[PDB]
Amino acid sequence: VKPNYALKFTLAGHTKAVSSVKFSPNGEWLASSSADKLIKIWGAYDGKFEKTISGHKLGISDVAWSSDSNLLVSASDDKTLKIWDVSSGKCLKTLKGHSNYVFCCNFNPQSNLIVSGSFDESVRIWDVKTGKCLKTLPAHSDPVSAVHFNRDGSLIVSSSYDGLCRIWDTASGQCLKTLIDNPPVSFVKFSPNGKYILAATLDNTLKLWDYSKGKCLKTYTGHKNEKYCIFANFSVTGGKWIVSGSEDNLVYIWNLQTKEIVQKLQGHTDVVISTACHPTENIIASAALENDKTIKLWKSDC
Ligand SMILES: CS(=O)(=O)c1cc(NS(=O)(=O)c2cc(Br)ccc2O)cc(S(F)(F)(F)(F)F)c1
Repeated sequence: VKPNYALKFTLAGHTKAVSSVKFSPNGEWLASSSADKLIKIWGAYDGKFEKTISGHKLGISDVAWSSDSNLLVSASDDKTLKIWDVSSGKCLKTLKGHSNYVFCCNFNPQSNLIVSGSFDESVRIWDVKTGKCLKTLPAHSDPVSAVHFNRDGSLIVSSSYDGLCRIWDTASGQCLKTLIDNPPVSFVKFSPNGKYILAATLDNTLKLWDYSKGKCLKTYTGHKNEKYCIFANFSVTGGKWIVSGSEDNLVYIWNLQTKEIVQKLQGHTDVVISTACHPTENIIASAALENDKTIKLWKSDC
């Protein structure tokens, strides 16, 4: 069994490299962030540009949605995060504390907390309602490349160019596990069931780990990833797929269990820096760097 993803829309508008794309939890919207300091909102099913959200002073590396699809958080080189009301475009809060670029961000499932990681090598946990920093974790010894809450928010996983992945107890901020040769870890996230973590390293390798056992369950290879923080995803709506961008301008799709490449999506004209999987439909969003600057939407039958 193989997917048959086909190009449906090319979304243009960002004026610099795109950095991240995320589908709203209710499936209705795609949000994109860019080095052009802008967030853009697009319709997930017709590709129609909806709006631009501006306010950050420098480029944006990441955006994430609240669970009710009403709020966005953005992480910027201006050392802040911003909480936005998607409906109004208004900045509700500016999260200040990091001493250097904020690279990654995420709400917890409750969406009362935000987790952030920064070039300043720290992970921060923030109160959505007040905008106050609740905890600062001395998480890593190099820039933090990704932060992600597990299925119920009990745990955070972080990745860093220092070569480490770490599991943190959200409530206490204590490091429960450190996964340890150490190529830079450019991305990480929890699996759908919360038992595994998917980590990308800058040696063209994706790895599925049982972090409790410290055992590598799966390895996915064949793509190019030696430089950039490139998101990876679990595709849960049809076939069980792993999806990632690549520095050879392609979208790679692997069979979760067999690790075989089942599809490569051709079309972008620069590094595919970010991919996202729609929560209910077999739809992928892909986004590329500044020779391209577009987002593409792809649809599969399975
Ligand atoms: C038995 S299975 O085929 O259902 C299976 C489920 C998981 N669980 S998971 O990664 O969280 C996950 C991924 C995706 Br995509 C969709 C749903 C989902 O639950 C992991 C594996 S493994 F990859 F660990 F054993 F090596 F093959 C196998």
